[PDB]
Amino acid sequence: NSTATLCLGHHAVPNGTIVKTITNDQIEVTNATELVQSSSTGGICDSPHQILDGENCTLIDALLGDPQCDGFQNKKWDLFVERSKAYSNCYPYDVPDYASLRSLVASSGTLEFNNESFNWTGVTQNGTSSACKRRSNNSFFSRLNWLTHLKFKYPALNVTMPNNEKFDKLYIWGVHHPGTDNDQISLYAQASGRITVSTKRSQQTVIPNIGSRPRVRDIPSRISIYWTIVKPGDILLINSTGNLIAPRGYFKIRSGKSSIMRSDAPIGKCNSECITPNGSIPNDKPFQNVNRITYGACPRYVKQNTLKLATGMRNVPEKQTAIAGFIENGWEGMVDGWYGFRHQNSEGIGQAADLKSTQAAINQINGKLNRLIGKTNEKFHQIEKEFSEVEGRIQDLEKYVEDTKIDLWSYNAELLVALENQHTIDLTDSEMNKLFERTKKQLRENAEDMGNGCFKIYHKCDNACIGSIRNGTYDHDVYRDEALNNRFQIK
Amino acid sequence: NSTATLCLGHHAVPNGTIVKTITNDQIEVTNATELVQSSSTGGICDSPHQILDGENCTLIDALLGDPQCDGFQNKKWDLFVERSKAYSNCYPYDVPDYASLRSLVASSGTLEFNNESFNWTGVTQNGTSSACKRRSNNSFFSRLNWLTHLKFKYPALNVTMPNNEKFDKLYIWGVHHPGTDNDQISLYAQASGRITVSTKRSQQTVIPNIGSRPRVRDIPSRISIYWTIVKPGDILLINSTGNLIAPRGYFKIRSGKSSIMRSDAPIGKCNSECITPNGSIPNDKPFQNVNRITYGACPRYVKQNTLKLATGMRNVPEKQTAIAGFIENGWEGMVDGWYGFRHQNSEGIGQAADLKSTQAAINQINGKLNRLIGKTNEKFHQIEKEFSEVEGRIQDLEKYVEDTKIDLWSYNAELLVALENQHTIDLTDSEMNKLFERTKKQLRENAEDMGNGCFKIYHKCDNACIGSIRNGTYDHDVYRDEALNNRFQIK
Amino acid sequence: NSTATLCLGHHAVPNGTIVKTITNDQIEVTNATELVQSSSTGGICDSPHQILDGENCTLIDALLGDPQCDGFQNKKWDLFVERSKAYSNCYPYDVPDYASLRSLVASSGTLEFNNESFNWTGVTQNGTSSACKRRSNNSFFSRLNWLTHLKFKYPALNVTMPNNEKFDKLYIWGVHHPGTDNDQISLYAQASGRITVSTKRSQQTVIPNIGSRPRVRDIPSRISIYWTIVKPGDILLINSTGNLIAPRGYFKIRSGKSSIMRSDAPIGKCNSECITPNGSIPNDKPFQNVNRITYGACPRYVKQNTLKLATGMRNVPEKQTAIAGFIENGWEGMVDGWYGFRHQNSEGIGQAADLKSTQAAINQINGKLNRLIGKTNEKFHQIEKEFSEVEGRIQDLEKYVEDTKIDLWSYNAELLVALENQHTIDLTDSEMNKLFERTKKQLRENAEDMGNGCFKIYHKCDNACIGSIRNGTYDHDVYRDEALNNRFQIK
Ligand SMILES: *[C@@H]1O[C@H](CO)[C@@H](O[C@@H]2O[C@H](CO)[C@@H](O[C@H]3O[C@H](CO)[C@@H](O)[C@H](O)[C@@H]3O)[C@H](O)[C@H]2NC(C)=O)[C@H](O)[C@H]1NC(C)=O
Ligand SMILES: *[C@@H]1O[C@H](CO)[C@@H](O[C@@H]2O[C@H](CO)[C@@H](O[C@H]3O[C@H](CO)[C@@H](O)[C@H](O)[C@@H]3O)[C@H](O)[C@H]2NC(C)=O)[C@H](O)[C@H]1NC(C)=O
Ligand SMILES: *[C@@H]1O[C@H](CO)[C@@H](O[C@@H]2O[C@H](CO)[C@@H](O[C@H]3O[C@H](CO)[C@@H](O)[C@H](O)[C@@H]3O)[C@H](O)[C@H]2NC(C)=O)[C@H](O)[C@H]1NC(C)=O
Ligand SMILES: *[C@@H]1O[C@H](CO)[C@@H](O[C@@H]2O[C@H](CO)[C@@H](O[C@H]3O[C@H](CO)[C@@H](O)[C@H](O)[C@@H]3O)[C@H](O)[C@H]2NC(C)=O)[C@H](O)[C@H]1NC(C)=O
Ligand SMILES: *[C@@H]1O[C@H](CO)[C@@H](O[C@@H]2O[C@H](CO)[C@@H](O[C@H]3O[C@H](CO)[C@@H](O)[C@H](O)[C@@H]3O)[C@H](O)[C@H]2NC(C)=O)[C@H](O)[C@H]1NC(C)=O
Ligand SMILES: *[C@@H]1O[C@H](CO)[C@@H](O[C@@H]2O[C@H](CO)[C@@H](O[C@H]3O[C@H](CO)[C@@H](O)[C@H](O)[C@@H]3O)[C@H](O)[C@H]2NC(C)=O)[C@H](O)[C@H]1NC(C)=O
Ligand SMILES: *[C@@H]1O[C@H](CO)[C@@H](O[C@@H]2O[C@H](CO)[C@@H](O)[C@H](O)[C@H]2NC(C)=O)[C@H](O)[C@H]1NC(C)=O
Ligand SMILES: *[C@@H]1O[C@H](CO)[C@@H](O[C@@H]2O[C@H](CO)[C@@H](O)[C@H](O)[C@H]2NC(C)=O)[C@H](O)[C@H]1NC(C)=O
Ligand SMILES: *[C@@H]1O[C@H](CO)[C@@H](O[C@@H]2O[C@H](CO)[C@@H](O)[C@H](O)[C@H]2NC(C)=O)[C@H](O)[C@H]1NC(C)=O
Ligand SMILES: *[C@@H]1O[C@H](CO)[C@@H](O)[C@H](O)[C@H]1NC(C)=O
Ligand SMILES: *[C@@H]1O[C@H](CO)[C@@H](O)[C@H](O)[C@H]1NC(C)=O
Ligand SMILES: *[C@@H]1O[C@H](CO)[C@@H](O)[C@H](O)[C@H]1NC(C)=O
Ligand SMILES: *[C@@H]1O[C@H](CO)[C@@H](O)[C@H](O)[C@H]1NC(C)=O
Ligand SMILES: *[C@@H]1O[C@H](CO)[C@@H](O)[C@H](O)[C@H]1NC(C)=O
Ligand SMILES: *[C@@H]1O[C@H](CO)[C@@H](O)[C@H](O)[C@H]1NC(C)=O
Ligand SMILES: *[C@@H]1O[C@H](CO)[C@@H](O)[C@H](O)[C@H]1NC(C)=O
Ligand SMILES: *[C@@H]1O[C@H](CO)[C@@H](O)[C@H](O)[C@H]1NC(C)=O
Ligand SMILES: *[C@@H]1O[C@H](CO)[C@@H](O)[C@H](O)[C@H]1NC(C)=O
Ligand SMILES: *[C@H]1O[C@H](CO)[C@@H](O)[C@H](O)[C@H]1NC(C)=O
Ligand SMILES: *[C@H]1O[C@H](CO)[C@@H](O)[C@H](O)[C@H]1NC(C)=O
Ligand SMILES: *[C@H]1O[C@H](CO)[C@@H](O)[C@H](O)[C@H]1NC(C)=O
Repeated sequence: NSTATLCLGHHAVPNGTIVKTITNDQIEVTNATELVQSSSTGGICDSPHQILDGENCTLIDALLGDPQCDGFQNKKWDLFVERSKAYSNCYPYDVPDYASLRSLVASSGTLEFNNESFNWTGVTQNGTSSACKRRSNNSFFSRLNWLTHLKFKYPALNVTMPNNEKFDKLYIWGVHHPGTDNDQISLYAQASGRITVSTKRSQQTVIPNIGSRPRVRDIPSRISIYWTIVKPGDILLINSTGNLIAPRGYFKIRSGKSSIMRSDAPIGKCNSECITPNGSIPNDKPFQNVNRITYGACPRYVKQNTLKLATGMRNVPEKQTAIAGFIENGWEGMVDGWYGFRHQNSEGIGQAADLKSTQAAINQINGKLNRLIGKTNEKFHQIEKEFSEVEGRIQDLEKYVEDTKIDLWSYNAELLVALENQHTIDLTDSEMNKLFERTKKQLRENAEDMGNGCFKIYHKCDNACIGSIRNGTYDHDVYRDEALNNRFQIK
Repeated sequence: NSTATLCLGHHAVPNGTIVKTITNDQIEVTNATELVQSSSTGGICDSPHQILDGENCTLIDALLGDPQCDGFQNKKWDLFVERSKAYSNCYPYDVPDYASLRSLVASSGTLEFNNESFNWTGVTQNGTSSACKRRSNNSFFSRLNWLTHLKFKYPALNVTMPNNEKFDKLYIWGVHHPGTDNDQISLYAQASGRITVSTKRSQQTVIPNIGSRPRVRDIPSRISIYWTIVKPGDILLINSTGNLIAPRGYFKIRSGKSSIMRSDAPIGKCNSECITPNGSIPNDKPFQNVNRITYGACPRYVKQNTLKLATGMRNVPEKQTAIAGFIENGWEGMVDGWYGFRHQNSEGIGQAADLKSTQAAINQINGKLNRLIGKTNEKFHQIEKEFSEVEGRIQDLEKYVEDTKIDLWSYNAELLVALENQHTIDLTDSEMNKLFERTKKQLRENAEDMGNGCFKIYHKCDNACIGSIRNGTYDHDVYRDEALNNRFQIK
Repeated sequence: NSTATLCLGHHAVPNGTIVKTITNDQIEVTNATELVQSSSTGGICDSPHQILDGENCTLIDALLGDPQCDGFQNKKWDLFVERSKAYSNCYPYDVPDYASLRSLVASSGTLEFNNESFNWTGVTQNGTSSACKRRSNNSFFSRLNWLTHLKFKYPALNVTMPNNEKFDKLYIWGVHHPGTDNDQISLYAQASGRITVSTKRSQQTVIPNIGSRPRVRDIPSRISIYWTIVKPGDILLINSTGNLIAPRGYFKIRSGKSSIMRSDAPIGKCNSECITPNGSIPNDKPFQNVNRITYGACPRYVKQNTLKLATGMRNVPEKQTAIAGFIENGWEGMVDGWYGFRHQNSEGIGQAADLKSTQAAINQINGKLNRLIGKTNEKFHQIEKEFSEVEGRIQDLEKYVEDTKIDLWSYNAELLVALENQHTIDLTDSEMNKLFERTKKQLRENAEDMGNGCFKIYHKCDNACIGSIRNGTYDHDVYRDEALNNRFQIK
């Protein structure tokens, strides 16, 4: 009756979600999204990375050429997957610095092997063992050559192999440690002596040590495995009087992005960029709590099992019953916008969404989602993060480096989400305040602020008039005479 | 006279404290609290962690069973404390990879030892030395067995010990390096030869080397110490023709949270969660500058010696002498609240605190104190961070890892406190501004803003009227006629 | 005509720069500065750090005393620079743990050597080789002493050297591995046997191994290099029957801030605190993308090639043509301040800068520049970050530590600049808003807000009157009668 009411407000939802900001440990917002990936399918997807499932073979078994690993010859991988069931089924061996040879072959990503014609004049080649059956016959590691006496002579070997290629050569070789003095004479025709394998830049001398070790697959002897990398222009020289498990050639050694992972997860026909030992995981989220061991474009590992990013404003219940604006009060009935107007005039009570303010909030929230979602970075060969044996110093360092990293990332994640959520609350509160201020400024002296997010408009203000305010075309001068008379009247 | 004044304000204190924010390198606030712990009592509290004071013994001396360490037999610890006065008082020895054996025993946290009956048929057991006195008699390491010839024979040993337990066994053994060829024959009846200690998964061969070393406690000979871990289902095999310092059994090897620390701090009868080499430190603060070496629930080490967290608003002097509000002006006389009202009316000049605004600020400050104070996390065995010898590569890495970590934490601490302090200044400024806005809205057209944080109320406004404003029950309509007449009058 | 207009505004520039904030991926500001150093001069400045250019010598070659390195005797450095052209020109050698000896000498920063008189009674000293020419004559490493038989006898050596100094001694020594059994007898008069070098705290036994290696500078033999540090109160004991390459004395070993760097950059006569392999770089900026390898007071390495810090407000085009204020509108014509006033009155249209607001913004921006610019911290000897050989485990860890560090710093840099830029936008927006509010408060009921950052002043307001508003001396009471009549009139 001679006046109207115009309220500014924002939506509210019946099912809000709790997030953390800098101001509040817990504040309910209209919507949020999870930033920590905590589930895996449980399978390793065979795309888009080239997976090599080791099955019963370790990488080192496949390198040496254990008969059950013959199918692996010359294969390449992005990721070699080693299974806990894996077992050796040839001559018992050890590798001093096993972890390093495993790592360097894993990182190279290839088992490509080129045979070479070493001059083994004066000895017997191709020694075999019942401990290493191939197609039901006594055999040996495919890539190694067990040399033994010929006619009870084993003349001193002094054998050369130049690298005349433009790439490096990786040589794998070994030293046989016989169980008894009888086996030594029976195999090499003389007492044990050192083996020296050298290049222009390196030398390795190894002493065969006769003696029974506990039997493994009925064998009390051992082979110790060594490696030598030979550069272009360098030469491999092998010097021995027995006990030599000779190379048959060299492996290519490449550089690139290959690695190795211990997992029992099945390999599936599917496509996922991020692999963990638990299986492939989606990489849309910036963080994950599935496993510290990862390969590919992966979220970063954090300790938190959930971090919720606000994707809407503060959620505020509608106060119980005269229309009312945003002051301590959301509008559950506003479903076509985030901010808007309610009015009361001669023609009834109405509501309209404000598109500009709503879109400004939505655009900014989508902006931060764009920075955080689907933006993971790739990592490849790293360090080991689980250990089956006690080792002391080096392992203490590996563990401390990883613990240190995870705590720093977990801190960055916690702070980032608290800061972003505070900013979301601030920017959404700000759109509400700006809408209110813009309206106040249009109305000039024709309205008063009622203190509840509403204006009392001191003139008849029909539907078109209200629309003019909402649309930014209200001309205050048209109504000012009427309004000033109504406002400043002695009652 | 026909009008009143109502001012909004906030407290101020005579003794404020300087903090850093994002906006200001130095800003005075009413109160602050220290976040960096920089003092220790100087003693290690014997509760709640199980402390083992090594006194004159290193952990390795206590392991081997140096006579002065007999009291340590079978003890466990959370933290083994090694003293700089510690010294060896038995046969001179070295441990290749001493640091790793020390670390693995420290982390295991137990000296539990189980004797076993090795079959040493054909040799003399229990060799003793004047360099290792026990109760004034020639003796030897309690856990080791010095075998020597019997009737001038030392038959080849080939001795086995199966692990039929469900847990791992740690074996400690040694190789004696005699000073002279005479001692070799006198002890073992024959020239030196290798010792091989093996399992199904490992082998270690060690060569005794005869020769004088510089005398230590009058002994030119040495013992070199080795270790072997034997898994359930595996077997220890010892193969020797002399120079064997044999094990008498095995140590349990456990996993858990135990460690070792070098400190000369006395042990006290007190209770503290965080231990450093300088002594236990309180763990209420999130950061500390006492020592990078810590054990237990400890603040994080940072380089800063002080970081002050604001726990009150900006501290603003009261301007010198008509009442005045918060614009460039604090109220030292307001002692029962942080924010409030001063008024001038017919009945005098009065002050009242506003509880709501005051409590809102206090609650939020207490919130952040709750996140930061008494919330430290536990760490246990880590890496070494001080070194008595020059070593090169591995030590360079250990040092770089720790330096890297400390610089990253020191940065996080600096940023966190600057951000929190900025937020405290913002939230306390905001409570003042909201109080002023709420008041302005109640007053409607009955008052004007004087620009100094005060309103000129254009009607008679007695004590009850002022109280109604403060209490949120002022009805502007009652006074509007009077106020509009006073405001809009030709003077 | 009976009224005036007063607009508040801020400057704008024709050539703004894009930065990133928390709110906007891209926002144009009036000015910015680069925080990532991405160029080097290409030369290493010889000041203020003491540089030692290795030229054709590695540090280890200079240590041993290869003839071409004689000029390096006893020199010290802060930074030893090793060139890729460097080559050895003496007897072929290897150093087991080369990387550690290189590191410990590099970090010590001195080649100071003190000769000592070892008692080599019974052997020939000063062996020479055609592979190691000095001044066209057969020679040998300057710091080593090749002992050979005397009259076809080489009596067992058992030689002592006490450390009676107050500092540690570094001894470098070697073992000769002859190409053939003939050379062994010709040099040492008997078959090879072990060398033992010991102290009270350490022992090292090395076995000479006869055999041809591939010829290097026509030599099939090798020398293997070892080192021993002897403490005050300890004694060096050398025990040998041949193959000993003896020390002539000891190196001082110091602690301090020295290091070593691989670079081919020329050394220049200039002064720069920060050295990288690409050359010295300026250290004004907090970050750099030139090289992860640094020495001295250096910006921190990050992955980003640019991070722009805002040093001015948001840059907003001037809207096209009645004066207008800051609402969606900058003033390109304001060149003597950042914020100001434009007015329209009886005497024309004028502009004046507001010094206070302008200086408040400038001071705060200079504050953050002061924290970020010219504030780098020094680092010295670190870890290696590039590798010429494949090694496996230890190298994997070194690489992972550095990758981890760089990713954490790159994250901190990205967040810091986004936060600072958001704060700059906020503080500059705030100065504009405060200026507007201060003005509004002075005007009281004499003006209305037109919604475009301008006031309509409802009285005649001449140049002095406008000046009084700008200067903060406007007395609203003088004009209130006139203004209220103009505002509240029936039109
Ligand atoms: C609460 O917040 C969420 C993030 O803003 C939001 O999830 C987003 O929803 C959209 C639409 O469903 C998804 O986008 C999809 O839309 C196109 C349409 O053309 C599809 O073709 C695409 O496949 C695309 O996936 C987003 O993926 C999704 N974003 C995230 C991070 O989950 C929810 O909708 C919001 N919930 C409520 C109740 O409002
Ligand atoms: C040193 O001690 C070792 C452990 O006692 C011993 O190894 C054991 O040797 C026996 C006999 O060869 C093996 O027993 C085998 O006996 C028959 C022989 O026909 C076989 O058919 C069976 O397979 C049966 O296993 C043990 O297996 C073996 N024990 C271990 C742990 O390896 C060495 O022989 C001894 N060495 C010397 C040089 O005497
Ligand atoms: C300045 O800021 C400090 C942090 O807000 C504040 O210190 C806090 O003071 C309280 C009360 O003295 C301490 O809490 C104690 O109160 C209960 C009462 O039931 C005692 O029973 C407990 O023992 C408890 O310790 C807090 O410990 C203390 N907090 C911190 C972090 O120090 C100061 O009081 C403030 N100073 C001024 C002048 O206002
Ligand atoms: C190789 O050289 C070593 C150093 O010269 C030498 O060690 C020294 O041996 C002497 C004589 O045994 C010790 O001197 C001791 O002399 C009397 C003997 O009755 C003792 O009562 C005293 O305690 C006195 O110390 C030295 O202590 C000892 N020096 C060191 C540094 O250990 C070796 O004996 C030599 N080795 C051979 C095989 O000849
Ligand atoms: C845009 O932002 C830049 C940072 O605010 C600013 O650069 C700064 O400019 C000053 C003045 O040219 C330089 O300071 C120099 O001034 C004294 C005068 O006594 C000289 O004697 C000194 O040598 C000193 O270098 C600053 O060095 C410089 N700061 C930085 C970080 O670059 C630009 O001027 C600004 N550009 C525009 C167009 O406004
Ligand atoms: C073991 O095999 C080695 C490689 O075949 C061999 O080394 C080679 O020795 C020959 C002959 O001494 C060297 O050839 C040199 O021949 C004349 C001799 O007058 C010299 O003037 C030339 O400089 C020419 O180089 C090879 O250089 C050398 N090859 C390598 C790679 O070092 C060893 O001699 C053999 N060892 C034994 C004990 O027989
Ligand atoms: C390396 O090869 C050389 C031969 O090229 C070996 O030297 C011969 O060894 C035999 C058997 O011990 C001796 O009878 C000959 O007199 C040696 N020949 C020469 C020319 O010296 C040498 O033993 C091999 N080395 C090793 C460690 O196996
Ligand atoms: C390991 O033990 C075996 C015996 O079980 C040793 O072999 C005997 O050694 C003696 C003395 O050298 C010889 O006379 C015998 O002929 C060997 N017996 C057999 C069955 O071969 C062997 O020496 C021990 N090994 C070590 C390194 O000590
Ligand atoms: C270390 O020095 C001692 C002498 O001080 C050497 O022992 C002598 O060695 C010779 C030659 O082998 C023997 O004939 C003598 O009988 C030994 N003398 C004594 C007193 O035992 C010993 O060989 C040297 N050790 C090494 C590894 O070179
Ligand atoms: C692996 O070994 C198991 C156990 O011997 C065997 O049954 C299985 O068939 C093997 N798998 C492959 C792929 O060879
Ligand atoms: C993944 O495997 C690790 C290692 O066994 C386990 O700790 C973790 O709970 C697993 N996570 C999920 C989501 O399966
Ligand atoms: C736009 O403005 C006009 C008045 O100029 C108003 O009547 C109309 O309803 C407005 N349209 C909308 C969609 O708000
Ligand atoms: C430790 O050794 C010192 C020096 O011999 C001795 O006086 C002290 O009593 C010893 N302390 C213990 C606890 O055995
Ligand atoms: C603690 O001990 C360390 C190491 O000696 C020393 O640097 C530091 O000053 C000590 N700190 C305190 C508070 O005693
Ligand atoms: C509460 O409001 C009444 C007026 O309705 C006022 O007079 C009274 O003083 C107020 N009480 C307080 C404690 O401010
Ligand atoms: C380094 O070696 C090269 C190649 O022999 C030589 O020409 C040059 O003069 C040498 N430089 C110095 C400084 O000795
Ligand atoms: C510096 O050298 C490194 C290593 O070769 C190279 O990657 C980088 O591009 C160089 N940077 C500059 C600015 O020259
Ligand atoms: C200062 O204030 C006076 C009026 O009191 C005004 O007329 C004068 O122009 C002002 N000066 C400036 C520099 O603004
Ligand atoms: C092993 O070498 C022999 C030469 O003795 C060669 O002819 C043969 O092809 C090889 N044997 C096998 C089974 O590959
Ligand atoms: C050492 O072993 C003997 C067997 O020779 C045993 O009887 C005795 O208990 C042991 N000696 C000591 C002092 O413990
Ligand atoms: C090497 O030692 C001899 C003693 O045999 C000494 O006189 C001479 O100075 C030394 N020779 C050289 C070339 O320095």
